[PDB]
Amino acid sequence: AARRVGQLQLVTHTLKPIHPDARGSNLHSLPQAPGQPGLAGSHELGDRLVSDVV
DNA sequence: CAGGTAGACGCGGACATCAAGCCCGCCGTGAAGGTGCAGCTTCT
Repeated sequence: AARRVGQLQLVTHTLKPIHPDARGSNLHSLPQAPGQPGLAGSHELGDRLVSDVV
């Protein structure tokens, strides 16, 4: 199991929905809060979220 | 080559009730997955 690798424990970056045969980069970095009033995303100002793993 | 002016077209009252609306059987399947390693193969 320690020999078996592949995990990354993502938060907001899964390259695999975009044409799954694609060996790209996946990130675990939730973005900064937008300073502009109005729009919002990323599920980031409350109600803590689970972490994907690819 | 022409063909009218005027004025007005009613009120009332009512428009049904009864009873029931089926049963049977079934509903396609085939193809739409990636990653990692062991071993083979081909070439030098």
